[PDB]
Amino acid sequence: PAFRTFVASDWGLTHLVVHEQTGEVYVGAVNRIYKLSGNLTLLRAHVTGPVEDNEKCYPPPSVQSCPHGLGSTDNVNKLLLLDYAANRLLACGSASQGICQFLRLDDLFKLGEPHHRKEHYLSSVREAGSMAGVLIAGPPGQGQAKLFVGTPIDGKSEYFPTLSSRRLMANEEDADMFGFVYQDEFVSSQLKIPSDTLSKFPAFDIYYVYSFRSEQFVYYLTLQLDTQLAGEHFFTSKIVRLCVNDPKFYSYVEFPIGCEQAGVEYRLVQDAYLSRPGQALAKQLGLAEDEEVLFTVFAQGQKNRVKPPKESALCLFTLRAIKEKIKERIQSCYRGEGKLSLPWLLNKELGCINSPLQIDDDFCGQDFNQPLGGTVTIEGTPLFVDKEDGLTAVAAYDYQGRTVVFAGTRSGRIRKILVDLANPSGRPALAYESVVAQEGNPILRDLVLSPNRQYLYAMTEKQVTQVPVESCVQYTSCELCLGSRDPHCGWCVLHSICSRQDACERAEEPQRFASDLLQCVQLTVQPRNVSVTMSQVPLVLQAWNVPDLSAGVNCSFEDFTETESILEDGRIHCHSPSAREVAPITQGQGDQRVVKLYLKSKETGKKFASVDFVFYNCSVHQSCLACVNGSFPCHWCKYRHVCTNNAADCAFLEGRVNMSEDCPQILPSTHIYVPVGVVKPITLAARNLPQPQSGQRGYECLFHIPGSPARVTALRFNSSSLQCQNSSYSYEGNDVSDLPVNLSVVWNGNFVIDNPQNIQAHLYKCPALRQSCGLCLKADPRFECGWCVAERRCSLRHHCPADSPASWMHAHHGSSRCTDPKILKLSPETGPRQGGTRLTITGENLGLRFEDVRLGVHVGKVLCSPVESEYISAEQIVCEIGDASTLRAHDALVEVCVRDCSLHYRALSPKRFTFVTPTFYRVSPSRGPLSGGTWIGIEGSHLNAGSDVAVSIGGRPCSFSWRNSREIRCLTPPGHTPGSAPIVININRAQLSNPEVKYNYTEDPTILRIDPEWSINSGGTLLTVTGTNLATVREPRIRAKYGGIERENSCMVYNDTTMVCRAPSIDNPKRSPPELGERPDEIGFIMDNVRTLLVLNSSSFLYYPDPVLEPLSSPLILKGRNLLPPAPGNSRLNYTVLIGSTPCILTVSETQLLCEAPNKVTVRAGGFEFS
Ligand SMILES: *[C@@H]1O[C@H](CO)[C@@H](O[C@@H]2O[C@H](CO)[C@@H](O[C@@H]3O[C@H](CO[C@H]4O[C@H](CO[C@H]5O[C@H](CO)[C@@H](O)[C@H](O)[C@@H]5O)[C@@H](O)[C@H](O[C@H]5O[C@H](CO)[C@@H](O)[C@H](O)[C@@H]5O)[C@@H]4O)[C@@H](O)[C@H](O[C@H]4O[C@H](CO)[C@@H](O)[C@H](O)[C@@H]4O)[C@@H]3O)[C@H](O)[C@H]2NC(C)=O)[C@H](O)[C@H]1NC(C)=O
Ligand SMILES: *[C@H]1O[C@H](CO)[C@@H](O[C@@H]2O[C@H](CO)[C@@H](O[C@@H]3O[C@H](CO[C@H]4O[C@H](CO[C@H]5O[C@H](CO)[C@@H](O)[C@H](O)[C@@H]5O)[C@@H](O)[C@H](O[C@H]5O[C@H](CO)[C@@H](O)[C@H](O)[C@@H]5O)[C@@H]4O)[C@@H](O)[C@H](O[C@H]4O[C@H](CO)[C@@H](O)[C@H](O)[C@@H]4O)[C@@H]3O)[C@H](O)[C@H]2NC(C)=O)[C@H](O)[C@H]1NC(C)=O
Ligand SMILES: *[C@@H]1O[C@H](CO)[C@@H](O[C@@H]2O[C@H](CO)[C@@H](O[C@@H]3O[C@H](CO[C@H]4O[C@H](CO)[C@@H](O)[C@H](O[C@H]5O[C@H](CO)[C@@H](O)[C@H](O)[C@@H]5O)[C@@H]4O)[C@@H](O)[C@H](O)[C@@H]3O)[C@H](O)[C@H]2NC(C)=O)[C@H](O)[C@H]1NC(C)=O
Ligand SMILES: *[C@@H]1O[C@H](CO)[C@@H](O[C@@H]2O[C@H](CO)[C@@H](O[C@@H]3O[C@H](CO[C@H]4O[C@H](CO)[C@@H](O)[C@H](O[C@H]5O[C@H](CO)[C@@H](O)[C@H](O)[C@@H]5O)[C@@H]4O)[C@@H](O)[C@H](O)[C@@H]3O)[C@H](O)[C@H]2NC(C)=O)[C@H](O)[C@H]1NC(C)=O
Ligand SMILES: *[C@@H]1O[C@H](CO)[C@@H](O[C@@H]2O[C@H](CO)[C@@H](O[C@@H]3O[C@H](CO)[C@@H](O)[C@H](O[C@H]4O[C@H](CO)[C@@H](O)[C@H](O)[C@@H]4O)[C@@H]3O)[C@H](O)[C@H]2NC(C)=O)[C@H](O)[C@H]1NC(C)=O
Ligand SMILES: *[C@@H]1O[C@H](CO)[C@@H](O[C@@H]2O[C@H](CO)[C@@H](O[C@@H]3O[C@H](CO)[C@@H](O)[C@H](O[C@H]4O[C@H](CO)[C@@H](O)[C@H](O)[C@@H]4O)[C@@H]3O)[C@H](O)[C@H]2NC(C)=O)[C@H](O)[C@H]1NC(C)=O
Ligand SMILES: *[C@@H]1O[C@H](CO)[C@@H](O[C@@H]2O[C@H](CO)[C@@H](O[C@@H]3O[C@H](CO)[C@@H](O)[C@H](O)[C@@H]3O)[C@H](O)[C@H]2NC(C)=O)[C@H](O)[C@H]1NC(C)=O
Ligand SMILES: *[C@@H]1O[C@H](CO)[C@@H](O[C@@H]2O[C@H](CO)[C@@H](O[C@@H]3O[C@H](CO)[C@@H](O)[C@H](O)[C@@H]3O)[C@H](O)[C@H]2NC(C)=O)[C@H](O)[C@H]1NC(C)=O
Ligand SMILES: *[C@@H]1O[C@H](CO)[C@@H](O)[C@H](O)[C@H]1NC(C)=O
Ligand SMILES: *[C@@H]1O[C@H](CO)[C@@H](O)[C@H](O)[C@H]1NC(C)=O
Repeated sequence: PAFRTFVASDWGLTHLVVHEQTGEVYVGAVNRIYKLSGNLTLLRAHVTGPVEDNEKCYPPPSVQSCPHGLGSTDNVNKLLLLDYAANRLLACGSASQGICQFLRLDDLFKLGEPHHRKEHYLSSVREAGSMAGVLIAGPPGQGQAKLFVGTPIDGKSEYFPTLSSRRLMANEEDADMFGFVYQDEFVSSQLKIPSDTLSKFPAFDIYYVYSFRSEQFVYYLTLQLDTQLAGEHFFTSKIVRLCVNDPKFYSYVEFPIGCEQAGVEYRLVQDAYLSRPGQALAKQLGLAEDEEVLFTVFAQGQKNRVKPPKESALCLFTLRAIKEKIKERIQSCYRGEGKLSLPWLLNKELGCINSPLQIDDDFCGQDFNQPLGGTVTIEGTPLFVDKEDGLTAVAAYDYQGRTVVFAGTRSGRIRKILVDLANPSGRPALAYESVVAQEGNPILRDLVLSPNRQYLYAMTEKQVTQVPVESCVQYTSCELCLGSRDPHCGWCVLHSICSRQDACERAEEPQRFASDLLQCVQLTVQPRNVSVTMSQVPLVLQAWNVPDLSAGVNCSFEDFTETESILEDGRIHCHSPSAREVAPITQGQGDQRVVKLYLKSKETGKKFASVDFVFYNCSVHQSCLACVNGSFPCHWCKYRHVCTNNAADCAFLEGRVNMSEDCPQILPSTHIYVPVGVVKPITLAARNLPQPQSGQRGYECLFHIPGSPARVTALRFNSSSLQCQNSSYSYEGNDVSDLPVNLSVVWNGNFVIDNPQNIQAHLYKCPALRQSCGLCLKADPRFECGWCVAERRCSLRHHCPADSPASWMHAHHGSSRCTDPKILKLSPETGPRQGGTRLTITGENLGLRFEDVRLGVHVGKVLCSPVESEYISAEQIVCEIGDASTLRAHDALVEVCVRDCSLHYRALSPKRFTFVTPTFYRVSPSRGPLSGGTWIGIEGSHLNAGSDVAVSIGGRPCSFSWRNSREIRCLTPPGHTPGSAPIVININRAQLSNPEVKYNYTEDPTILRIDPEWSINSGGTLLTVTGTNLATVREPRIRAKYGGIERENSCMVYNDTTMVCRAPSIDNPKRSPPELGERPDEIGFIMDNVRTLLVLNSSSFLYYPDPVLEPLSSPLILKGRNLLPPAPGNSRLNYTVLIGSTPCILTVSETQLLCEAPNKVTVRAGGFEFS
């Protein structure tokens, strides 16, 4: 669907209203007033606009000449009011001291526009919507039509009244128009701004936002100025009221109004809307039918009425409660208590006069205690609060009891709120949000429901938009329909659509319309699963929450088929489709097809209720396991080797598989070891192996070796054992010793028996991976592969000659010492004398158990204890060295004795392990910031010793980087308190100290001033920076974030207070700085871990754009644009014009360069060059 819309072709719009009979929509705008159809087609356009005029002029140029210069100005529609009684439209403008227009209702024919007298002028004010009011009428001949109207004044106190009661004559040409209801030389039916109050508070003014007639009164929601809150302007939002039948204007009342949400103040009205609550909200808010209610919108605080805050709150007032606050306040002043308290009106405070009276809601004011104010600000019940997108407008309405609220947003969005405080729920909940002018055109206060209350016309600055109160048809499913909750929506069961009660035919009948999710259609089928091979199966259907279907029903499995059904009890009986029909579906989807079986109602002819219905196909299973041990009833035929639903389709009786444990499958034995190039048989076990039948061949073993696949015929001995015949196997590579290979056991050529455990054959070669005795006896005892002394290589007994009865050696259980251990290399080459070092020895022909190498390892004399977990048998020993303090030697060779220190079974390291004692004497900054992050350079001797290193400053750990013989470099942690700190370095079990070498933590540096407060796009200019403790950071640098890019540049520290910095380049091909200048997203300095200096909140640093230069005894003159920027202070570019290498003395001007020449020319300024 699309939202019906009227676009504002040229100008902004201001007001909208709907005619209660026709549904015609009238639209006030700047310079225009439109009549529109219900669907927002243009019907008629009135020009009201651009008028030659001037605001300063009293009576406008028409009546008297004005000395002030006139110009073509825009006429803003300030107000718009439907006068149904006199078949017309009051269309009050501005820009003529506020003269009012009368347009005829059905064609916009100007009936009248009075502007001779002073009353025909309303206000100079050129602001839209700061005005409001109501039209009230009696029958012709009686007390005639009146207009109550508030407007701002702009300080023109003596020209215009802010609030007035004015006359509406039947003749638009009649001069009496907009004259006051009762005028006297003492009191007139108007209320003026006192001159004394404008002298005191310069630009006090009353802005009227909303207005409505209620019972017998007239209310206004207003904004005023600081008068007990010269200074600055802060506003107070108030309610005003009058009796309709009070020509004297004595009934005037004025209470401050707002509401609070968790200690946050909302005191600025943006809009309101008087309404009903309907049965729902009325009851639990405690009201009678015709009792009224006022929805409102407030912004946070009391700041900036011209441009309010995003923070906004929708509150609520019951009029009975405001009526009680006013009655309570009047029955209080008629007790003589306190003053009237109305700052702007009465400057000197007159007192409350006591008197005996029957104070009623019918009270219309009296002569003494006069116009009066309000002390107790009236608090409202909060409903919904937007924090990211400010509310702008509101409306509400009664729907079948439930109270729907409409809320415009600054974004151009409308919210559809059920108010549920009086309703069961925890608090009033948003139901739905909708889009009007998505780009961010705000919605305006004038937001009216249609007469039929089917739509809601939503006005923006630039477009009117017909938003339906209901569009439930976007909801596809009963479950989503009633899930949205926006109360207009119900599921019209038999039409399978989502819409309102009045739109669902026959909804009034039983179960035909669903309103709570529990009413949703629930369906079940008895035979949920039906086989492809079956046909016309009887199915029973149970359905609940469904109307009387005695109209008739069909079953449609999808848009493929449709079978007739008959009704009995609370059940529906229909048949499955034919095999001829079923397969057209299942073809392609294989294993199974889940299909949504619907019910098609005869009355509607639309599918409404559904179920998961399964069409299973046994035949497509191509193995016993899939067939039986699947999820379905399927039978496997051992002999035909096919899966099917029918027992009889099997070969014969004794070949039917119904149980998964009875399947043809290969069972595992202890691993199948196969040496390459050796004639071997491979016996297998299995279960229920078939006797090959008529015209059927015997068994084979197929080996899936990528290099060569071997086909070897086999013999089936019984239902439980196989054997491939004497053969040898190979693969071409010599790359991997142990290759596991997929084998498939076949019979009758292509029938592959099932392999559940996926049993493999391991093809092993005698080592192409092991040229060391220790490596062979290390590998599987299964391979049978062993080490053969004489050859100096390793192969089976098979492949090695027995010249001695013990010439071929195999690790019996691992009780096999391996001759000639050798050490290749060992890590840490150095270590501390104290020990604790983890020595990492890597050899080739070591022992095969740990408990033999344990006790074997020694470093010269020093006993070394080996580690279990970190020991990799006969390749690697990890060993922990003991205390070597007592050793005389400085360095010693490493020794391993395999089990016994026998003369052939000992290894000695090729180069020797060195003992030292590392020392340190200097640190290369000795100072650094408390936050830390300083690159420290500890100098000493033997610093690269051992395994682990840990540096601790104040007990807190340093982040390590790299190690050297002479240097340790690490990054400092944050210090607890500033000053001297101990440096503790521990290498393994050695903990070395020096109290003469300390580290001094320094108070965090500060940045005060950058001097020039600017630079160009490519940067590179000098910046004279000032602050504190700047010598405590060795390498500080400037940081700047422009757009999505972050960039850095260098600094040179001079004093503890002074620093020269080279400005960061922000060169971005996406954004260029404007001629005016631009602040970066972030600007700061990188100083170790002091992170508060990375981002500068107070900084006003600006970036200007990068010079334009024109090419080809008298002096040189070089012309061009952008030579000098509009920069603060003196600060300008240090230009240098050079010739081959010689610089000149030049005076720089804004368009020209005055170099001096004696007769290849290069101009330089920072990092800029041009020829
Ligand atoms: C439920 O699902 C089943 C199974 O998924 C399915 O039945 C299939 O129906 C379609 C028809 O649309 C068949 O597909 C066509 O096959 C045409 C030729 O079929 C020959 O080859 C068959 C395949 O042999 C394979 O499977 C066996 C066992 O697993 C395996 O050992 C082999 O190595 C091999 O991989 C073979 O089964 C078939 O023999 C059947 O028919 C005879 C006579 O009725 C019967 O006695 C046998 O018992 C057996 O059922 C036959 O020899 C072929 O023309 C065609 O291929 C063309 O089109 C495609 C697509 O456009 C191209 O890609 C291709 O290049 C060709 O141009 C097509 O593939 C399929 O064979 C059936 N499946 C089986 C197992 O028979 C049904 O949809 C469902 N059942 C019902 C009742 O609805
Ligand atoms: C640690 O060292 C740092 C830096 O190394 C040092 O900071 C400077 O200290 C020197 C003195 O040692 C000061 O220089 C003196 O300035 C006297 C006149 O000041 C005027 O001129 C200043 C320099 O102009 C240069 O820089 C500008 C801007 O970069 C540039 O446009 C020019 O082309 C020119 O190269 C100028 O900055 C200064 O403006 C300051 O004051 C204003 C207003 O109060 C303020 O708003 C600014 O923020 C700015 O600070 C002003 O216009 C000058 O008389 C004096 O010359 C005497 O001394 C020399 C050498 O000893 C003698 O030969 C000679 O006979 C004179 O007696 C000298 O040139 C300079 O002011 C300091 N800089 C700053 C930024 O304050 C710190 O003092 C040292 N810190 C500590 C703690 O010891
Ligand atoms: C395929 O569709 C079928 C629709 O028929 C689904 O079958 C139903 O499956 C559920 C469980 O998945 C069963 O519910 C259970 O009922 C148990 C009691 O079972 C007895 O009572 C059954 C009805 O009164 C009766 O059918 C059943 O007899 C069965 O077993 C006999 C012996 O093996 C056999 O000879 C008969 O032919 C028959 O199959 C028992 O006497 C109860 O203990 C459980 O707690 C559970 O509630 C339904 O009973 C099944 N319906 C039928 C008609 O058998 C099936 O789920 C679908 N398959 C898949 C994979 O989804
Ligand atoms: C570890 O580092 C800190 C910080 O860098 C070292 O303290 C600094 O020592 C240097 C020496 O180079 C001082 O500079 C000298 O200051 C002498 C006079 O000091 C007074 O005047 C200072 C500047 O006007 C003033 O800050 C300081 O007051 C400080 O101490 C007060 C009492 O403890 C304290 O309440 C204040 O807040 C303030 O921190 C002195 O009154 C002067 O004779 C020299 O001419 C030279 O300028 C710095 O002032 C010291 N800076 C700081 C921040 O304390 C400390 O010595 C280092 N530790 C070791 C063991 O070396
Ligand atoms: C101005 O606004 C009016 C309404 O404010 C509007 O005119 C209406 O149009 C609707 C359809 O948008 C019409 O309603 C129809 O009523 C007849 C019965 O007389 C039905 O047959 C119609 O049903 C059809 O449409 C259904 C929904 O699309 C289909 O499901 C169905 O199959 C039918 O095809 C439909 O309910 C109606 O005629 C008028 N309203 C009135 C009161 O006459 C119009 O959009 C706007 N016109 C202009 C000129 O701007
Ligand atoms: C509920 O179910 C009933 C029964 O299951 C079902 O009745 C079906 O009605 C249609 C008519 O709408 C029958 O189809 C006809 O059969 C003749 C042969 O006897 C065909 O020649 C016709 O097919 C032509 O028209 C089709 C549609 O335009 C074309 O697709 C086709 O090319 C032909 O030109 C004719 O339609 C059908 O036989 C029965 N079904 C069965 C199983 O007999 C009905 O749809 C449902 N009832 C209601 C009230 O909706
Ligand atoms: C099905 O047939 C299989 C294979 O033909 C039979 O497995 C065989 O079981 C016999 C025991 O009778 C094993 O014989 C043994 O051999 C060793 C020789 O090293 C000998 O020392 C023992 O005295 C014993 O005779 C034989 O290894 C094994 N066959 C193969 C090929 O490994 C099985 O008995 C039959 N199963 C049923 C249920 O009938
Ligand atoms: C040797 O056999 C193994 C195991 O049988 C093969 O590896 C894997 O084979 C399985 C089949 O069981 C594949 O699994 C598949 O996974 C998908 C997941 O989407 C599933 O939909 C299928 O039903 C199936 O189970 C798996 O892809 C495959 N592994 C790899 C990495 O491809 C292996 O292919 C055989 N070796 C050689 C050399 O052929
Ligand atoms: C077969 O079913 C068994 C028992 O339910 C289960 O343990 C196993 O996962 C299934 N195996 C296969 C291969 O489907
Ligand atoms: C081949 O297998 C047969 C039967 O298992 C056996 O008698 C013979 O020893 C095997 N021959 C060789 C060379 O391995």
